[PDB]
Amino acid sequence: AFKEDNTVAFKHLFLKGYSGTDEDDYSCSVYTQEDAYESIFFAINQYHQLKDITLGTLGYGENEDNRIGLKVCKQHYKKGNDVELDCVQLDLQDLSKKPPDWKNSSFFRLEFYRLLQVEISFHLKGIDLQTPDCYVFQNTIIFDNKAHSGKIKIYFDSDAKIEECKDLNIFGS
Amino acid sequence: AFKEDNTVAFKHLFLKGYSGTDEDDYSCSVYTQEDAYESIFFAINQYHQLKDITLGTLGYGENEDNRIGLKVCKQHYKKGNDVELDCVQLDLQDLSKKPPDWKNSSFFRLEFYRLLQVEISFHLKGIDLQTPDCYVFQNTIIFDNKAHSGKIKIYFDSDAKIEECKDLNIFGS
Amino acid sequence: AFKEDNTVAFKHLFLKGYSGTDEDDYSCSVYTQEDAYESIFFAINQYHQLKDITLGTLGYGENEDNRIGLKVCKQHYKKGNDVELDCVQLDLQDLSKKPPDWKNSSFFRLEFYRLLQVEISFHLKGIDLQTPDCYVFQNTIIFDNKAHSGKIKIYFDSDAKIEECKDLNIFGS
Amino acid sequence: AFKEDNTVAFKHLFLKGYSGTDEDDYSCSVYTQEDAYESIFFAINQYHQLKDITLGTLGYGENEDNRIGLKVCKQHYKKGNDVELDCVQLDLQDLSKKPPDWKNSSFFRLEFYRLLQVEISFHLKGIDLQTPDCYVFQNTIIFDNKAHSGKIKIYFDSDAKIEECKDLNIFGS
Ligand SMILES: [Cl-]
Ligand SMILES: [Cl-]
Ligand SMILES: [Cl-]
Ligand SMILES: [Cl-]
Ligand SMILES: [Cl-]
Ligand SMILES: [Cl-]
Ligand SMILES: [Cl-]
Ligand SMILES: [Cl-]
Ligand SMILES: [K+]
Ligand SMILES: [K+]
Ligand SMILES: [K+]
Ligand SMILES: [K+]
Repeated sequence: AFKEDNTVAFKHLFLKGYSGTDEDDYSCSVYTQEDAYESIFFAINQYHQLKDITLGTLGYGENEDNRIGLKVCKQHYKKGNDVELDCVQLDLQDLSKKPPDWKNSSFFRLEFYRLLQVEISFHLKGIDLQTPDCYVFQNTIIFDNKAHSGKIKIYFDSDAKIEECKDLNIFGS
Repeated sequence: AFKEDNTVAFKHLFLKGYSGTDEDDYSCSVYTQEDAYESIFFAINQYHQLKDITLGTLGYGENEDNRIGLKVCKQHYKKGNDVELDCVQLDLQDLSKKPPDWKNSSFFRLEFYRLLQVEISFHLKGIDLQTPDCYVFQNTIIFDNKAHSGKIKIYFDSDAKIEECKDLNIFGS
Repeated sequence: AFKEDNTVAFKHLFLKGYSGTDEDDYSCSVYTQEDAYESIFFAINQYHQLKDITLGTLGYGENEDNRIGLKVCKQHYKKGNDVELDCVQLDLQDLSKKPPDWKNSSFFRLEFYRLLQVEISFHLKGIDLQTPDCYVFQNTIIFDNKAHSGKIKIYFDSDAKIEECKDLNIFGS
Repeated sequence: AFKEDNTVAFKHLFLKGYSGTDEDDYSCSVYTQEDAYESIFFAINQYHQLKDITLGTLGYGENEDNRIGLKVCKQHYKKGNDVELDCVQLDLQDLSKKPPDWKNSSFFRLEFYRLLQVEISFHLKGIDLQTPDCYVFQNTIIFDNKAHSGKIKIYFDSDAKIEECKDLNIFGS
């Protein structure tokens, strides 16, 4: 229950306007450019402020490539059927910067008519105090526009694995 | 899936307060004069600002009669059982005018006690990038007051046909 | 369908926050003194402004006793098991008065701990243009506190009968 | 029906944003620190202002230990698997104080990463006028964080027993 129950809470934390029930194979969806932007930026802002939000026993974790914070990738048709992959890494200092210069980068000027998808990925670490067992949560938020139907499908994927209790930082401690 | 999935997105784009599920044979309904006005004007305003809203690969299309923009028709009992049909054509320049003089025309001074229906019709063009196939969407928004029961039923009808890829303008490109 | 469909519209017009589906044997309910007041005053205000709200082919009708406007009755335990019935008649001039002095009467200083129920009753007249047949709607809004359980159950009752087409006044004509 | 129907009304009165239907074995839930605080403080504030809210025939009652008002208890892991229980008693004078100094106590500086649960308990007295029978309601609001899953489950428990009609004070009388 610990890993599965944390996944539900992550959907409520990171998916803007999540109703509490998945729409279909995806958690929720958007139909406008404004709502797509607001959902992407909400997920990033909730990650940035996670210590003042979460009710769990969690902390930030390093990614698979040792980069810290969020990896934001996007796929879009090249200007001229070829698909181009672009990624940006937003660490904790990037997200805490004032002005938050990362929001004005060219990466976030999305061209929805040729955008296939946006993916946000990050790791969280959690401790199961009720049993202690430490988990690494590999989280991915996918903004799927591959159908190009006017609807973006939003998925929250979380793979959790038991790991050694090494990372000390738990939010609120 | 492309034409059918675009129809769902059109309901979210053009029907004010659409819950995401059709009420019955119609998509949604209104019970007040204020809500009837707000739903009609919302559909027109969403069409006017479509390039900054849609997540799809769409553009405006010409109507069957070569008129551009929206055709708004209304049916009402004549002043004196005979039904009178009145139509107005709102092109892109009409909708972009400041002040938007079209909103103050006598056509939009509705008399609900004798109004049978209001119909908004327009064409959109779309490209199925996932497969390319070009579609013409013949859209009709019907505000049905024929029951005169205090409830206006709102339908969104879309007939989509495959056509030659001739029109160049796709929103955001 | 005409009389039954008008009843649905009346629930949307006169019952504050009506969800569109009846809760149980009653249409909706309230759990606070503020919400009870707001629902009662909303029903009265919607009646007062009915000509600028309804989408139907309706007009005001005289009551069974020839009094015009709304009859508001309340039942409460006497100060000292005996039930006392008090009524007020709010005609169209009472509801249009500025200040609306009727709202400050002692009748509307409700004592919820001993209040059994509040009843609002009025007649509306309607014409079935689709077929013409004229209907008299005998409407009653009941705020039922007889259980004294902390929940007021709100019912909308409408009995409609075919009558001669004599009354001329239809809202918006 | 009297005791059971009052329980439904208590859920609407004391549980912030209660939808009217229990989520599962609990009435509702929260996923953020802000929402946890807002739900706890709402329950206390609704108790404090109960005379201007309830539609029932109720009054405040003494607790099992003769203390008046609310007992708020919390369970949390000690700083250094041992569980510590801390309680505060908020009487009617504490809740009516300006500034309400009770809100700034160290007790209400919650540490969610080690918080097991928060419990609010109080008694209400009610009279069944429809039949008179007097009831004592032993109410408990539990904010359950024992899973440490990121979700706090909120329960409303009410045990009601018939007692002698001795307490005079009924709200609004
Ligand atoms: Cl935008
Ligand atoms: Cl892009
Ligand atoms: Cl209006
Ligand atoms: Cl008209
Ligand atoms: Cl009040
Ligand atoms: Cl009263
Ligand atoms: Cl907070
Ligand atoms: Cl604590
Ligand atoms: K998984
Ligand atoms: K069709
Ligand atoms: K009836
Ligand atoms: K019980």
